[PDB]
Amino acid sequence: PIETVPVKLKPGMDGPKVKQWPLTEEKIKALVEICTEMEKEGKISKIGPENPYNTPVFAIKKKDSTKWRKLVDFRELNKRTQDFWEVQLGIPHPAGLKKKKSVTVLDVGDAYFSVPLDEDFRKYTAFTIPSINNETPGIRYQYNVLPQGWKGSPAIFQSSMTKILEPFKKQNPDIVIYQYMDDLYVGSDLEIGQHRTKIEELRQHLLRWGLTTPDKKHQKEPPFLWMGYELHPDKWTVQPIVLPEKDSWTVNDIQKLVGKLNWASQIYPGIKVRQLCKLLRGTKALTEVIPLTEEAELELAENREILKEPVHGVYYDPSKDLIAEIQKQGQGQWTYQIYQEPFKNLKTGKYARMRGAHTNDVKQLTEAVQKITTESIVIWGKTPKFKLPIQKETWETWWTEYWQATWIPEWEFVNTPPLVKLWYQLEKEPIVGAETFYVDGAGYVTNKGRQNQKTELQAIYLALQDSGLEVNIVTDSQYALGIIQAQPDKSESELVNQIIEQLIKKEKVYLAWVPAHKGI
Amino acid sequence: ETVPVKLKPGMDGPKVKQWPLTEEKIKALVEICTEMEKEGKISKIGPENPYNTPVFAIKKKDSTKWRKLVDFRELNKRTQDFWEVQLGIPHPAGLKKKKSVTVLDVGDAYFSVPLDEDFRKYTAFTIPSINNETPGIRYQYNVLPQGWKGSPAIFQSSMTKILEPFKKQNPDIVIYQYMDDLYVGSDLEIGQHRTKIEELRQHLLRWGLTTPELHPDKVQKDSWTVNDIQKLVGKLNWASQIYPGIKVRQLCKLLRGTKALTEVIPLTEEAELELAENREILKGVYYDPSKDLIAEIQKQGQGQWTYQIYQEPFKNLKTGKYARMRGAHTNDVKQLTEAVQKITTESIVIWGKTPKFKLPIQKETWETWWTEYWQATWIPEWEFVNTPP
Ligand SMILES: N#Cc1ccc2c(Oc3ccccc3OCCn3ccc(=S)[nH]c3=O)cccc2c1
Repeated sequence: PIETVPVKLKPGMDGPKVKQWPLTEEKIKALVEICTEMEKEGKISKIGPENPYNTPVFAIKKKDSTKWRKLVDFRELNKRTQDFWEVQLGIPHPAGLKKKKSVTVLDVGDAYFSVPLDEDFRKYTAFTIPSINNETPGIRYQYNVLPQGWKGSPAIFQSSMTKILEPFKKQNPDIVIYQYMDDLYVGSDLEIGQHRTKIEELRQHLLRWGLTTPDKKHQKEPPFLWMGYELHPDKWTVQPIVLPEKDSWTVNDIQKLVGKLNWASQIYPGIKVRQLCKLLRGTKALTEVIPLTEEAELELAENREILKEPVHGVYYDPSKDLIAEIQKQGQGQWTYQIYQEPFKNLKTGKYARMRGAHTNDVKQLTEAVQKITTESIVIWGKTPKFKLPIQKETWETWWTEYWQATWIPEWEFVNTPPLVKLWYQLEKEPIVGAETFYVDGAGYVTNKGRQNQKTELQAIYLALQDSGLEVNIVTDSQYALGIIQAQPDKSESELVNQIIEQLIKKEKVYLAWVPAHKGI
Repeated sequence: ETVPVKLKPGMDGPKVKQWPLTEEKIKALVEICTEMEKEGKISKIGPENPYNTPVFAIKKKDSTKWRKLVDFRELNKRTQDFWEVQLGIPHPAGLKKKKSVTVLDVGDAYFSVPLDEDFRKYTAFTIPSINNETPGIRYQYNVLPQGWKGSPAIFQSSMTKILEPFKKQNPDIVIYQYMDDLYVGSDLEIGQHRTKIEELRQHLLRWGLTTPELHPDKVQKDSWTVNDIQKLVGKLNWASQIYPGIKVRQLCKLLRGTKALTEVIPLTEEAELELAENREILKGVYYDPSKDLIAEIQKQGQGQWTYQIYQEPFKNLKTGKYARMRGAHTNDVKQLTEAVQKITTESIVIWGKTPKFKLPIQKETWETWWTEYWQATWIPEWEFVNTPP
């Protein structure tokens, strides 16, 4: 017998009350048959007319087996119920699973009909099975056991299973039991001979506490197909991914394609989806057809080529240290690889650039490092030792000049194309013997005598070409001044592209701000 | 006897989510919490309690033993407005003028006093699991929480009874209790202050009060190039808002027009006198008793961090500068963390409140790296969002 959890309605809300619309004769015959069987087993107990609460029943014949089953809509009952700690919604990532000699999948059977329910709350879960016409008011039933579809069934069953499994985990500490939904995943380092005995002992424990489990013969054998992951004995791979070859492409098709490619990126290295997501920028009808641009077609060709090869990941041995490599890609794509030993990869991924944002490659690298750090914390619990393209001196220059606070875990320098380094290379002091420049948002006034926010950007660009290699400029606008300051090597905007192209060649360019002043 | 604790009218308890933590922190929290439950301070809760409050493990005074900080800010926003109005804590003003002020942690006392049965449920915390292996072990605080404002309010009667003999013996000592901290301030010399603090520690320990040093006495040749005068007039326009007597119109006339950036310009006489008058002008501290103090941290680089505490903008109540102090470790996260702690302690000794912080760092970086370098029980309300300085 399992102790019940105290559950109550939300403060100030009465029990559900809904009326049951009439149903056909075949449906009521099936419903009374199944309900009488359940009452004989004991899940539902008939209650008299004292209870005024009703929750309607809808009879459905599932296409398989041609049998009429019962589905009760508890939506109203779910609304009129105390809040419960949401069950964890993140599936265990296969990368963090430490390899064990034998692993079994024990799927508990009819669990929500085995964990019981609180006596006070049994009253509101009353459903009516109508009689033919109005000869009798009908049959009235209540639920002694946890209903299906109720808000709190997952949390209550999870707590019940945890309490039942706790003493077994205390007695046998080597066995590791993962819980996800109803199933219990059990893994022990023991040989198969003792492991079968231990799994039988777990089954008998759950049977003495009332939870049925599958038999020894019916337990699944490797490989396992779980939430899109194929878990082999010594490798984890995503399920076979078939990219659609449809010539026509709808917004829904592109959404599915991007979702599939993002799911594939976790093991497949080099999957690029940036162009497709740019195709999906704006809202459109799912029937609306967006033609594949040339850039997106190139992206889909390279992605399909990558998906042709099979790639497999490896599980986690805690002794060795995690190592993360970030490899630069075109534009703002950043492919990151996590591997404990070389050429065997635990997980691959991508960091897409901030949509509609132009930033320095070093700042994008910093964001990528932070994303890797948080993902590694969540999955494994330790931050990796990074291996980054950027040179230490470039990082130090940007770190000291930048106004925010940026830190990166222990990292080292890997030599590979491309290498991230600063391009603007601005200085902070005026140059003697160099032309001194004034800009006003496209006119230029000069010591030599030579004579809206984007306009200042245009004006500050015009300053560079005229002056030459060594320049000293002052700008009337802090916006253009900040654009040149930010050292944006992304070159997303066209005007900024022009400015960077002209700036890279120059040997020494220093720019300062002069406020507008009363008088000449 | 349990005292009635009530949330503010029409406010729901905390539901905040928990931040994933490292395996070492999870193991330390698990062992600490298991021992604490065996002692009786925390007890298990099932799924019927939805409320949650984060748990962070910090290492104190670079010692081996881990400690636990429960970020009870969301619960404090609701409960303290009930308890502080109902019970309150007076603030001594002499702590500013005291030559020496010391902080003694007092958290062990709250581990003895019980708590209201109904209010227990709103103090719930979870210890996360790596890779979603198991649902987190959830707990509730049966005994008075450590780090939740209102625990000093509930324990104030006992604290007064426990400090009355010592305060009667020593009239000059000034003692003020923010949450889990006692501020002892003496005008005596520093050695005598050490002796008095030792005497206070012995007194508290003998009365069953277990406990484990900022100095308040100690606000901040060649004619210049044309662009240098431009830099000065830029600072003029910047500081026009801060002080009204500041004036620009005479240094401006020197740089008016197009000039060479390396040109050497002698000052006009009126411009030089105007520079002197501006300096004289440079050379609204009215603290609103009820306001949200906000402190802005500005990274000047080179291991220097300037802060400004102000209630309404352009009326600074205090300005200062903090310099880097560790040559072995240079990370901006740690430097910002120590800046925040020092600013908060100075604010606590000067006025009652702990400021809201506008931090320069970015959101995820702070969220990932604050717990490693935090060394204080209190947790201020920070906005990771920064403004470009
Ligand atoms: N379908 C299904 C399914 C089956 C097992 C799962 C699982 O098993 C473990 C359970 C406990 C510890 C380690 C585990 O896995 C180690 C790694 N591992 C994985 C597979 C094999 S065959 N052998 C092996 O060593 C953990 C999480 C999800 C699971 C889903």
